[PDB]
This record gives sequence, structure tokens and C-alpha cells, in this order.
Amino acid sequence: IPEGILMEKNNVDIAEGQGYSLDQEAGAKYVKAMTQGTIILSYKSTSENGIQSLFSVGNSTAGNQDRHFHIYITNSGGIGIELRNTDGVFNYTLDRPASVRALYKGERVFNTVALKADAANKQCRLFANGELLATLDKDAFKFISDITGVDNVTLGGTKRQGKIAYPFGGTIGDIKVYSNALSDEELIQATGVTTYGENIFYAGDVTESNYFRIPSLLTLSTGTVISAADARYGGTHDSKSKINIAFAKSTDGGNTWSEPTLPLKFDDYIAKNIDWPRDSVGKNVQIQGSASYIDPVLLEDKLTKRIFLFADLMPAGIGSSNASVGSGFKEVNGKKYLKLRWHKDAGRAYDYTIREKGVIYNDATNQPTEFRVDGEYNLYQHDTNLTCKQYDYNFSGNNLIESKTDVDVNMNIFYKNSVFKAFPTNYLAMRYSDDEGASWSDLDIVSSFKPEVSKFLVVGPGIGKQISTGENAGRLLVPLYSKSSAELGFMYSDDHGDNWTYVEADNLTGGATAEAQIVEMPDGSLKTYLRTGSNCIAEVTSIDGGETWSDRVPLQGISTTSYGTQLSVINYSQPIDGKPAIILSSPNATNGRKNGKIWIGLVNDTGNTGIDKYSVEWKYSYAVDTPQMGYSYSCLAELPDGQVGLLYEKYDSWSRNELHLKDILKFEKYSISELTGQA
Ligand SMILES: C=CC[C@]1(C(=O)O)C[C@H](O)[C@@H](NC(C)=O)[C@H]([C@H](O)[C@H](O)CO)O1
Repeated sequence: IPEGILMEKNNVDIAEGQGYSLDQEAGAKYVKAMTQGTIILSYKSTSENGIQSLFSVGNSTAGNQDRHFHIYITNSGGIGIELRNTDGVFNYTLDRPASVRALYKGERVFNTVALKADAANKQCRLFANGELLATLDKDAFKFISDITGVDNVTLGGTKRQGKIAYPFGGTIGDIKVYSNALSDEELIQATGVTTYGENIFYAGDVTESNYFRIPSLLTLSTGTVISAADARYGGTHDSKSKINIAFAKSTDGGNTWSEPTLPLKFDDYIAKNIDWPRDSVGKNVQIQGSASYIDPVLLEDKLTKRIFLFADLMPAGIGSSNASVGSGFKEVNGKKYLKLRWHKDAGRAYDYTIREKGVIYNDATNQPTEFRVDGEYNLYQHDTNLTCKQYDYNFSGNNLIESKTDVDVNMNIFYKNSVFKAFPTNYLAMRYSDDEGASWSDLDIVSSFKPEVSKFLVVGPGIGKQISTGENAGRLLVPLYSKSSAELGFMYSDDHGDNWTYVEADNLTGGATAEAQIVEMPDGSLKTYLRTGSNCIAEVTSIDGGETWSDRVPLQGISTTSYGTQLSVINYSQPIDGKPAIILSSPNATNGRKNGKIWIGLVNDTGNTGIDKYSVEWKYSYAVDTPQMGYSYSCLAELPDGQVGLLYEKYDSWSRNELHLKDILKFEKYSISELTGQA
């Protein structure tokens, strides 16, 4: 077998289920005997077949259907390989879900992939569109030379007992087969020739997080576009993990983004890039003793130009599912204060409070203690800052070891090793900025209003809303949801963010995940669209600036799942078809988070008054990709030009098979012309 390229073919159209024989190529005899090597190919799939082999080499004869090697893709964007010679001899597999796409802006696009079988390092590596997707190490390295009775080299399928299995349909732009193992750098470069959309946050940036989730995108009145997202360090798991909130901005209409910052973060556990295991056991493991921030909301007060960032604040080892019932506050002298437990007191004895100027009081004696906290909630004993050892986390087999290091960090009331510990329920935190993120104010815990009967009261991620007209013009609103007397709720402010008031929008006690977003009607009334625990998105209306809301009404015509997914709905500044318009984003499948679509709803005045004054006609729907392609949480924003920006999760964030994937948060832009099917 010679060194270098054994075979190359260009522009090969393959009819679905037909395949294409490469048996008469000059180098087929070498390819059928490869001991190692590299395969790189450019393709465009036009088929909806479940599994589609791009390239294969194997034994096509009777009873030898498990003797072959193939690189394949799935209609849901997965990519992988199978190296087989019957299960008793060997069956090596490697794959990564949501690695390729099928359609972009209405047309089928090319993806570039590569497999590297490195004999010297006894390792296999998969690449696609400029990214290293997965790695497989084997002590008993095997390749094509190890398959018994190889008799074919095929494009677009795998020959099994004389039939074309895993049928591809489309075009193989180019394929190059090398007997040598090219470097990872060469493959990143080669496959990086085809990319779609862009990343704002990514594995390797200064956040030091390998994973991101829960997008927020907002264009400011100044033209600057800002964004935020969960920087999920310990895999893509929800809280009871180590998560910080990342932030970035664009001053050129969303073309390039700044170096990300971490406006909301904890230091009890180190922030580091770590590859979370994706095996059936390790994938379920999550960080146990870390405090975190989760689910961001961005909002601008157009009058003052001030911006706000809200997020849920989870004490050490807490998440919504295990938060304790209670407000986390205690009323003394008619004023609500954050309550604390001295580490040497009884397990449930919260006998202290943080009062004026952060001074901690002994509630029993009503006398100040020798401790206090600053605007960051870090402890001080007699003006000396307290510290504790930062933790690190590493896997030893399937076990996650969380151990103290030698690094000292400031002791915070939300940390597990703090001398004074906060009540283990969730909180609502916020910071404001008057310089578009160059600096943020002190930590403001606004959840003193948390109902004492509630398990959790959290935010509906995305953006908030400021009323632009009517009697309540100027009012700031942020959507909330809880497990208490009400499910859907809101917090509003009439003094530009200085103080907030909580509102219960219903009397549902089930605690379903009612994540919602708010839109304003022409007269200042409001309509809120929300995820529900039923098979539909609900709509509620308010005629009094969000103080009271109508009963939930199903949003007719827009399909969803029973468990549901967060949605994004925004106001658009110009009329569409001459009418006021709102734009909605959400996966459209009835099972699985996939088939994302952007809808345009036109506001019509029915001629009635009150809650029934307006009716929204969802006139247009725009499919982002093919039906099986993953699409989860998202956030829309009207960019300074006429475009609509979209920051979304391009994978199924609910699936137990798609956890811990890197670089799935993508940013794309669409014109109203495109969105209205008008090309
Ligand atoms: C595993 C994903 C949970 C999540 C969701 O995607 O449904 C994401 C979101 O971040 C999360 N929020 C909090 C505060 O935990 C919720 C939540 O975990 C429940 O799943 C409610 O849907 O939904």
C-alpha cells in the first residue's frame, strides 16, 4: 500500500438507495486492505432516510452482513462510524449527535467530515465542520485489513447480503482516502471549510466553560446587541452543578462579539474546561456541592438606558428540584431580612439575619454579631475577610471526586463550607449596568417577596419587557414561574428597577414549568406566551399593566410537546403586511425538541374592548432546518438593520442521548423577506 492518497472522486450524485461503486478505481485494492488511514469527504444529503452511509468498505456476501466499515450520518444530524467483523471478533463504534446539518436558509448545504484511524496511537477520531467531535481508544487496534472477505468499496450505502443498506441520497462533493493518518490540525482545517451561523460563546474562550445553554439576546436602544447564557462547566446538567452566567456584546450589528465576561459567578468551585463523560453511566453524574447561577434574563430601561441581568441564584448543592420550601427571609421589625444559620447550630436553626449595611444580627438577642457581608455577600469577621478552600472536580472511573485544593477564595454565605449559611431555597438575583457591561452594580437579591409556601420561584429565561405606552408606560416586567399558590407569575417595577413587586398570574399549585415571554399590544396592554405541562403553548392577557391576567387560552396551530420547551416571542418595530407584528421561535415537533420554526403573528383589532380587543394571526412559519434536526431553547432580537437575530440551542436539550455536547449554541440572522417565504 503506497503512502498518501489511495483514491479520490469528485461531484458524485447518488440516487437514494442506489449507492455508487468505487470497485473499479485504481486504488480499490489498497483501500480494501487499509491497516489505518484517513477519510475526508464533502457531502450534501437530500434524503430523509434515518441512517445514511457516506462511505463504506466490507463484505457484501450472504451471512456476512456484520463484516464492514462505514462512516454515516443520521437525519437528525448525528455522525459516526462502525468497524465490524461480526460481534464475536470486533464491533467498534464512535459517534456524536447534532454534529452536521441538512438545510440552511431554505437550501441543502454541504458538510465536511473526516475519520482518522491512527494505528501508531491506537486511536480513532471523528471531525465535522471544523470541530473534533469524538475520540475512541482501543488497545487492540483494528481497521479494514482486519475485516474478513472484503469485496467492495461503496459510496452512499453499505452492502449487506447484496443489498444497499443505510441508503444515502444526495451528492458526494469530494472524497479523499489516505493510507496515512493526517494531523488533527489538518483535519480541523480541512473540515472547517463549511460552517453555518456563528458562535458567541464557545469551548475554549475565556469563560473556561466547555458547555453553554439558555440563550438571551437583546438589541439596545443605542444599537449595541447584548447576549448572555449559562456557562455550564460540569456538563449540560441543570443546577446542582457549577454554572456561571456569561455575557458578550456586539457593536457592529451582531457580526463580531466581544471577549465574554462572567457578570454572575461563584468561586467555591473552580471554573475549568472539562470533558464530561457521555457513556451510559457517567453522563448522569453531576456536581454535588457547588453553588450556581442559572437561566438569564436581559432587559433595558429605555428611559435611563440602564440594562439589567437577572438569574436564579442556587445555594451550594441546590437546584429547583431540591430547593427547600420557604422564602429564605425572616421578618423582624416589620422588615424582611435574609436569614442565616451558624454552622455549629442545629441543622434547621436559622437564628441570624443580614440587616442594614450587611451587618449580621443575632435574632434572639437582637444584637449585632461580629460578622458582616459586603455587596457580594462574602463574609467578614471584625473587618477581616473570611476565606475557605476552593474545590476541584475530576472523574475517577465513573465516580466524580470533589476535593479541596490549596486555593483560597472569599467565604460566601451560599457556599457549603461557610460559617454562616443561607436557607437552601432558590433566590432571584440581579445586577444593573449603565455602561453596556463594562461594569456591573453590587449583587441585588430581589426575592424578599418569595411566598413562604413556595418551593421555588424562578425566572422565565430570555428577555423582560418595558411598557412603552398607556397609563403604565415605563413599567419594567420580568416573567417568573413557581411551585406554590401560582405557577405563572411576574415581578414589576415602577421606579426604574429600584424596587420590585411580585404578581401571581394564576392559582395553579402544580409547579409545572411555565417559562414565559412578554409582548406589548398597540395600546399598551400585554400578552404573555408560555410553555405549559400540556400539549400546547398558552396565551394570557393583561389590560392593567400586568397586575391581573386572563385565564390561559391555547395558542391554536403551533404544535409542541407535553413536557414543552422554552419559547421566545418579541415585538417587531415596523409593520409587516401593514399590521403590528410579533415574532415567535420554538421547536415544532410533538415529541423530541426538534424542527425549530420562526413564526410571524399579525396583530388585528377585533373591534372589541378589554381582553378581547386584539387577536394575533400566525400567518407565516419558517423552518430553520429539516424536521429531525435538534432545536431547543432560543431568543430572538430585532437587529439594528431590519434583520431578526436568533441565538439558539441546535440540539435536543431534553434527550438523555444528547447531553454534554460542545458548541451547540448558534447565532443566525434572517430578513423579513426570508421569514415570510418571500425568498
Ligand atoms: C434539563 C433541562 C431543564 C430545563 C429544560 O430544558 O427543560 C432548562 C432550565 O435551565 C431549567 N431551569 C432550572 C431553574 O432548573 C428547567 C428545569 O430544570 C425543569 O426542567 C423545568 O422545565 O428546564
